[PDB]
Amino acid sequence: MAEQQLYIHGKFVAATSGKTFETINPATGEVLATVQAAGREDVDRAVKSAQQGQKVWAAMSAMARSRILRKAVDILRERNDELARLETLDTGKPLSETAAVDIVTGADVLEYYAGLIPALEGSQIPLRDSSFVYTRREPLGVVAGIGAWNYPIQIALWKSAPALAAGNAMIFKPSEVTPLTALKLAEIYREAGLPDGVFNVLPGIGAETGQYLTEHPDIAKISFTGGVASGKKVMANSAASSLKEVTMELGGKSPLIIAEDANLDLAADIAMMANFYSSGQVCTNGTRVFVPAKFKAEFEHKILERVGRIRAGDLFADDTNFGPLVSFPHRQNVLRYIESGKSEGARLLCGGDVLKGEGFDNGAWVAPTVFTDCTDDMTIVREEIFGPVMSILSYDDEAEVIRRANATEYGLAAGVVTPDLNRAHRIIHQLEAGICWINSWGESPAEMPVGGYKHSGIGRENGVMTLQSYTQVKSIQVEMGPFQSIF
Amino acid sequence: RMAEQQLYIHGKFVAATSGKTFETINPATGEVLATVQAAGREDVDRAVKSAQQGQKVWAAMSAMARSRILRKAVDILRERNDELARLETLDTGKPLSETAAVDIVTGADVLEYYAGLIPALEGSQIPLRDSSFVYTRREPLGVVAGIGAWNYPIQIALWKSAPALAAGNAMIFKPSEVTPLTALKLAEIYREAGLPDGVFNVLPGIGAETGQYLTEHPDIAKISFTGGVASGKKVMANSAASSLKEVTMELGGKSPLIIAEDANLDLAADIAMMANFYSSGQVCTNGTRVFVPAKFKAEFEHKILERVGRIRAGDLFADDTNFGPLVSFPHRQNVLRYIESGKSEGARLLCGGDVLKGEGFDNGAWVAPTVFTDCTDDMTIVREEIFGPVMSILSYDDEAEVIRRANATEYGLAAGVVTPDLNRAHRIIHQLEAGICWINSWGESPAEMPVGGYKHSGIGRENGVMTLQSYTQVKSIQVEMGPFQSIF
Amino acid sequence: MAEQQLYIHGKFVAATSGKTFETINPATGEVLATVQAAGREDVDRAVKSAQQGQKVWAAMSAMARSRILRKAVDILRERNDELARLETLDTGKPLSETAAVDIVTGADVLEYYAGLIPALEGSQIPLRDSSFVYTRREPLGVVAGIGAWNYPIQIALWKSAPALAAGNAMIFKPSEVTPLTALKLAEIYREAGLPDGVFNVLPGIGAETGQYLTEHPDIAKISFTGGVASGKKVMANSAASSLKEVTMELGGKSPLIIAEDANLDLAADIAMMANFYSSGQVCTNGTRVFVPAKFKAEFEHKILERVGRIRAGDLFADDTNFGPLVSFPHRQNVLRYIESGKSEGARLLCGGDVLKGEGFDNGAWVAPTVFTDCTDDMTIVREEIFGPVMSILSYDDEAEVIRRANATEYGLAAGVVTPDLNRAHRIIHQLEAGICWINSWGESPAEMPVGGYKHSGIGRENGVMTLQSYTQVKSIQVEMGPFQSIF
Amino acid sequence: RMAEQQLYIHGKFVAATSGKTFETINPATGEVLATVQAAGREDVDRAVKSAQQGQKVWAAMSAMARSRILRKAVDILRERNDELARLETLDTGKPLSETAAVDIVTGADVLEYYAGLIPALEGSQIPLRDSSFVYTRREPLGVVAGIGAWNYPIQIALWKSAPALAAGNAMIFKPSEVTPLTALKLAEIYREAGLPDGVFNVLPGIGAETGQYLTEHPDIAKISFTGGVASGKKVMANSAASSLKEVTMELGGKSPLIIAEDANLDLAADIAMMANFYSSGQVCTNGTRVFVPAKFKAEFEHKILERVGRIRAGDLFADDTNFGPLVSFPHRQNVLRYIESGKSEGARLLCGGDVLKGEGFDNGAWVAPTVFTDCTDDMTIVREEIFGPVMSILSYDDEAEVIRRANATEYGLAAGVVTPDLNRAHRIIHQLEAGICWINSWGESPAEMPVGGYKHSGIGRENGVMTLQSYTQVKSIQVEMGPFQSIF
Ligand SMILES: Nc1ccn([C@@H]2O[C@H](COP(=O)(O)O)[C@@H](O)[C@H]2O)c(=O)n1
Ligand SMILES: Nc1ccn([C@@H]2O[C@H](COP(=O)(O)O)[C@@H](O)[C@H]2O)c(=O)n1
Ligand SMILES: Nc1ccn([C@@H]2O[C@H](COP(=O)(O)O)[C@@H](O)[C@H]2O)c(=O)n1
Ligand SMILES: Nc1ccn([C@@H]2O[C@H](COP(=O)(O)O)[C@@H](O)[C@H]2O)c(=O)n1
Repeated sequence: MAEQQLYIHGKFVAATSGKTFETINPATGEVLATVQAAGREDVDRAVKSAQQGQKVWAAMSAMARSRILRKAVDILRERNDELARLETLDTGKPLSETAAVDIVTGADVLEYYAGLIPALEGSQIPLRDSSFVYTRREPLGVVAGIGAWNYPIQIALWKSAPALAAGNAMIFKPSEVTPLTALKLAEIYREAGLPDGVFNVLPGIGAETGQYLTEHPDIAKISFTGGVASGKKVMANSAASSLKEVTMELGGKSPLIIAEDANLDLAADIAMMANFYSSGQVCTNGTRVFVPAKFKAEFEHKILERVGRIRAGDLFADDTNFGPLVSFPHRQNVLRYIESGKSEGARLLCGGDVLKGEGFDNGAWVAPTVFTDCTDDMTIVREEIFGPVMSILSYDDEAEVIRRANATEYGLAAGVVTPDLNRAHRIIHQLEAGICWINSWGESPAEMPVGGYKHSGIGRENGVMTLQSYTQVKSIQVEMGPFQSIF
Repeated sequence: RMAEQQLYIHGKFVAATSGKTFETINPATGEVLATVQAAGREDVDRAVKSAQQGQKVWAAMSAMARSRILRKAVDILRERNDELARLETLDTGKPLSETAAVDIVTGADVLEYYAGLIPALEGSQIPLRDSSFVYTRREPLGVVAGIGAWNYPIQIALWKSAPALAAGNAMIFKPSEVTPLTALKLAEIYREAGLPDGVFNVLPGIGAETGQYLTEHPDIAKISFTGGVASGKKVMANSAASSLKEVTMELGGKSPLIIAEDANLDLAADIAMMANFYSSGQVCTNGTRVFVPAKFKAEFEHKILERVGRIRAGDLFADDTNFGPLVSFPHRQNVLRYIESGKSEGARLLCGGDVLKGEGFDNGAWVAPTVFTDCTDDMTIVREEIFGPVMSILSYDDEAEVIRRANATEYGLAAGVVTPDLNRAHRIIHQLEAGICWINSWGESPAEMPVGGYKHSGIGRENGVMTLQSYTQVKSIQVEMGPFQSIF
Repeated sequence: MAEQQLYIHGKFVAATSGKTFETINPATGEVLATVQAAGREDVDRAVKSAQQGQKVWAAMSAMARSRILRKAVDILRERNDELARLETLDTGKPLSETAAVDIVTGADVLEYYAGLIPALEGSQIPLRDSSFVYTRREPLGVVAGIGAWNYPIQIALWKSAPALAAGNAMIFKPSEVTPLTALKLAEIYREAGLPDGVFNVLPGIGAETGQYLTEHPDIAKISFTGGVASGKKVMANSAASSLKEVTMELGGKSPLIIAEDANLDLAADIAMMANFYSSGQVCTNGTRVFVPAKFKAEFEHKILERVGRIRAGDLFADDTNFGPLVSFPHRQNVLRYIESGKSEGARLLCGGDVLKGEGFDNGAWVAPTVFTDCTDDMTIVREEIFGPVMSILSYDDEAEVIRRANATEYGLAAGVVTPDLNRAHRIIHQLEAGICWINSWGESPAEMPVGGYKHSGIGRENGVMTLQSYTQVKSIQVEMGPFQSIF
Repeated sequence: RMAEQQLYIHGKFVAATSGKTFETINPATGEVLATVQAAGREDVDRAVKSAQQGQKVWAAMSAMARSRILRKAVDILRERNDELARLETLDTGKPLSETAAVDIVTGADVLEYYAGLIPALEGSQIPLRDSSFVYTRREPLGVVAGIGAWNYPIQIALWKSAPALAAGNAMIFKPSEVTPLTALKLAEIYREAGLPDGVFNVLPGIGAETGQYLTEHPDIAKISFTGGVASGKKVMANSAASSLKEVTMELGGKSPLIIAEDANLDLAADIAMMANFYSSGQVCTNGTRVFVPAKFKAEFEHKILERVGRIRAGDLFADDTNFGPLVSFPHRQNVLRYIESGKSEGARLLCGGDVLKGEGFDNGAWVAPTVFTDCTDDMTIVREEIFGPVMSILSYDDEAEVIRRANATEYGLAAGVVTPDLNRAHRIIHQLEAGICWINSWGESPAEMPVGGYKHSGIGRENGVMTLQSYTQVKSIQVEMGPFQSIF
């Protein structure tokens, strides 16, 4: 691939920063492409382009906007397999995942918001015969989205779909680890008829390009997906610069509670899907699995059985369902967590090492890893690993497990396995998390708002509420009576 | 003098463990109203633990049980309106003619409004397929903190605490160090109304310490702040860096008042007066850039002079007084520096511009009502919020021009237009970059109407149904009744 | 008491019909009172009064209306016991019910709507830069409620609360069987500050006073509670006369489904409360109880045990929990249904006869009655009895009981008893009823919309939606661009 | 000539078993366009069992699957716009200049609108206490019936079927016996888009038989009817008497157009023209009572006559034709009876009042554009809907008077005001008793905007989000997780 350029105002354009970076294929170590990095002057160009495109976009009818987003949806469906293969090359996720999930659910959200544009309404409030109020849900203007590397094009769609549907232009910065699919999406939008400037894509690094966006005085909102620490830095700079509105989708340490009446085959299946999809690189993963003491030994055997069925290998093979981690530096961090678990006395049930042999020595592979006999003070239990590392924790009673599930600064997701009507709702209602699954894990419908409690996030994505949160309310009073001054 | 004022934690007054105190002054006389204890770091932690325990009791009650308790507080506030207004006048220097008609009346209106909406707070249900559906809960945030400003102390305490409590939260409120007294009275009223202990705690103190300890505390889920634009940026930064708190910010503005070429100039002048000189100019939404057509500027200036001459400064408890001192001598000094900036930058002084002198004024920080004209967009008095009684009059030629100039600011709080024309009123208002827009009026802020700033003037909103919802957090719950399939 | 008069424009006034009727105390057979009947001229006077009052009422602020309704609530709480005693004399329901339910839940709904008045808002819809639409939710004007006799004051509150909260005036006609508490409510409203004419009460008979209301050209909506047959007459006349909006809360034959995993003590408690409260005179009663064949014998035993604890007697006694039927003519109809059950081959498990002895010979008593071995073709199974008659039906599988529960023209309520998460939601989602209870029966929160599918009703009561349904939408387009004529 | 037209049941054309047929006439020539089979009792029974089967398949699909199928129907309607418009012109007599720009365009706009809203159709969740909560489902009604009118045949079929299908129902549509042809084309288009067989069935026939059989059928859950005020009352009665069906009714009106004393009279004249002579006056919302201030009446009359003189009747397929014949010869007879009453009751005829004559008109149901003035509130032409091209001009003196006279009617469908004044426009409109109100325009009916009548002009609404919800029924579900308490 040739020097990948910036995408500004409906065309690829060379960056004026003079800086570049490389994205690596995590399966081979090869350079996928050299990518231009947006400089401070490039960000300002992108903002002025976005201001001009947004005015055209907002002036269109609601249904005209809806039709253009729907054309982008149709193109995404057509190009699913091509885009999935590129995503696999950039992220290391198996094609069996990227071709079935990444673009499908990204497009599902764009399709959803495309249809809701005409339903975006203000309100009207009578005060008295001589005065009333009405409100408008106006675009914020130019907004910025900052993506993460685990679901690059899905995240770009989940941020840009409500932003565009609400009448804004978005400047999107993909993660430096995985910048390629965002640039393809930018071409797809314009091909669908999106006006020039409404979706600009600026590859770059967080310390420079990301910061230039968070500081710009004419960007009205920042939406960020990433780690808890990076989020705090982003939200601070966005505030100190121009008091921007903020959305944050950060990591978690989500609990999966297995009830005493749970079927352990189902619970083990849910625990598997909550830990080893995308090689464990999912913010919502149920990485603390609480199991009753009386069932723990049997559950551990059922986990070992299923871990043995995991099929690592060629990411383009049909039967491969486990990939390398997104990068070699990230594998290093995941390995440090694994060593921490060993040094603190957690019992390694399986995995714990890199994969070796033909087809693995050149990739950032980590074996599916399960620790058991875990306790609430362990580093692997307290901190998000963002790798394929399950922690199993024994518990005795329902009140106890609720307290321990909630005793964390994280708040993203949670789940319970139980056939009992009262227990399922009763437990779920007490858990301090924004995304809660009963007898399942991971499904995130376009209709369902998702985001974190406590340190796991600010605001929400998806659902009707996220379309409204990309508008700002203007209240208008019409006074038809005589105005009275006290002077 | 009043008795020494303590912290209010868990349904009773309690001594601070900081060992620190400050004084609140009567802005009209300079006398010490009271010595006030300042909450330390340990006091904030005690307040948070009290709030956590109270919130659980409050949230477990029925919706209508909560509604009835807030309504009892409303009834008390109506009965004690005049007494609370007199205290507010002593602490702020605002005339009783204002405080007895606006401050508690509109604060209680918002509490009364939210009290009735508690039972209407609902989540959603979304079918996915025959075998699965989603439902959502609007759950309390938990413990939230409000940080008040000094210009409308008890109104702000009510506008923040009413939706927070109605949504099932406990709130720790920190009043401005300038004006702590009515917030402590409000805490007693809530308890008398039946609010569980800990649900509304009040921590007087100074911003550098008590305010910071609240924004840093790991177990406070949301900060709501009212104040200046600069102070706002600092609060929002500390709230994010510490524990990623949800935030609401109601900051200042430089709001434009646009007088159309077809406006009646008596109405326009009355609106401009009320948009600049209420509460002695100490109002975030004031219309401090008055745009008038060139052809009408001379006549408009004359009508402003007539009305400014009628402003009545004097005894703040007298019925005919409608203008008070500024809240402090340091704040007046800043307003005086802006006025001197207007003179040196070439704006024409139409009236006022000086401190008030003589018996009854020497002990207060009074500034005469001030009007500048012949102003231009580059002047400091036109670009920056003064927060004093200083009107800037700007001439303009055409509608496209005035919309551009009205919007060419980092502020975004309020705006208004004066015109009898249907098309012009809606057409102009729709293009203005502000959250609060008034047509042929100024200042009215109904409990139903969400209010807040665009751009640097704010984050989020207050009042209206949406502010009840914004004090909850959404939990989405998927019920999967079909057999779960694992790909491993 | 005296000769009960009409209530028009804030005062008691003599009827101009020249006609009266009597309401009987169902416990003694004695005449409680003679009540004047509103004629066609009385209805026209009530309507003109309502038009005048509604204009005053709607011109008030929203919070002014809220406070007045709240004062009525405070009065109702204070006079709960007094009002309940009057209700017991008129209806025959035990004081243990009327003092705990009738006024309490009537007032709860009024209290609920009082608080929602300020939240009643229209909408605003941008079309293009030069045109927008806004809507107003305007009062209907004058509406009429026609109450039933089983819950006289509760029904008066449930109809009048949303109607008044929406800015309307209501003319209320109580059932001729039970007119007394409705007149008390009219006094309470005026004492609370309700403008004269906003709530007028016209006692009379359905054949005359009710028909005059449904025919009046200046009444905008009729809300009716009663039997299915009477409802069809009312809704037709409302259509033929002036095309009125209509709400109908009619009877049902609601199924109670006991699952194979149900606790039979719980199922029996639910079945008892679903059949014998208010002596079986409740539209929502679960009068078809479906029980699995394998448990039928045990369930019947548990029902008989609980039936033996039912305490009929002095309606003002604390421990009395069962009363006479509302009238002797109604008892005659209930007895005919019981004899049909006997003759069609249903097995009589208990009851089936009037009660005899000192204190019962003078009242319209029917013993708690249970039939079992019932089949879907029996008259007692297909038709609403509106008396204390439980029908127990055996079933074998889940698909069958859903088909049989739904195989009816009625659609009011339904319920299931089961501890299983999937079974509770799965079954309830398939039942064709508007009011569904899981592991409970009867609770009707002010927040919860209630009403019938199929022949059991039109529209809903309670919930936010019922406040909205007492307004009518006006859409207003503001065209700020130049209008183009093609002529 | 066209082939004999059959019923459309379960995804295919099928012969009626009634043994009866009727003819639809081309109103421009008097010729038979087609012979059309009429559905009997048994045909209606068969259509219902088909609809019951199809609805189950349709409702079981996901929301977005339903959305995509309706969007494909939209795409076909856009592609086939001109062909469908030409057929509508043949059946109705409306000029192609109208049908190709409005009828299918706005019909498809509403289908497109509801297609996108399907995934947003949500129930509610209500917490009661920690141990119990309520949630609601918005379930399909099942099989619903739509009964169309003849003035906008395919638009009405789309406005009724779009929310009904989008909400998960099947609809059986009966077109007017006057204009059955475009509804049958719509049924084929729906199937081509993937609509499951049975979800949209079409039963041509006459009101006394096919219409009544539908309103009486026990397994139809809701009836939506558009037509005349009298026919509506009969439909609503039979629907109640049979099985207590939910009802929607869009009936006629006598809508007032109020010209204010400050109105520009050219704008007022253009609005009045569009409010009276579009579709040859056959529009339920037409502004047939034009209220003009006395001081402007003579001049207003002159501007109306000038614009009436520009009306171009002729070949309905010509670009410049903008006026057509009435839909049928019996309908012209009724319009002529109303015109004669206006003359006999003393109203002044300004123009028109007779049929059009000559080559190209003698065989069509033509009535000249007609304007009466000096009208009074007691005249038959002022009190009753004519549904032809007859404008009544009424003088007035003051605003209170015209509001009272505008409202002094049993009709309530639409209304409008012409004024440049902000206060006058909103003030007057807020007092008018009509569901559809236009300020400085007439006739536009956005898919987003609920429309329907006050008083005798209707029950319920069409279009907007509320109409999607009104084609569902609410089920409230209480989950009790606490121990149930029996008093027995
Ligand atoms: N929830 C998470 C956790 C980590 N990450 C990514 O992994 C990197 C390494 O993780 P930490 O910086 O959290 O140690 C982050 O900088 C970020 O790029 C993420 O994108 N989302
Ligand atoms: N919008 C504003 C602006 C200023 N202020 C007050 O004024 C101070 C700023 O100093 P001056 O207003 O004296 O220039 C703030 O720290 C705050 O106490 C406020 O409370 N709200
Ligand atoms: N659901 C029901 C059923 C009957 N009823 C009353 O009972 C009458 C008919 O029932 P009976 O034939 O049992 O007397 C109705 O006209 C009405 O007065 C009622 O008010 N609600
Ligand atoms: N609003 C209206 C008024 C009349 N009509 C049609 O006109 C008929 C009434 O006869 P005339 O209109 O020919 O007088 C109705 O039965 C109906 O076919 C309509 O479809 N909509």
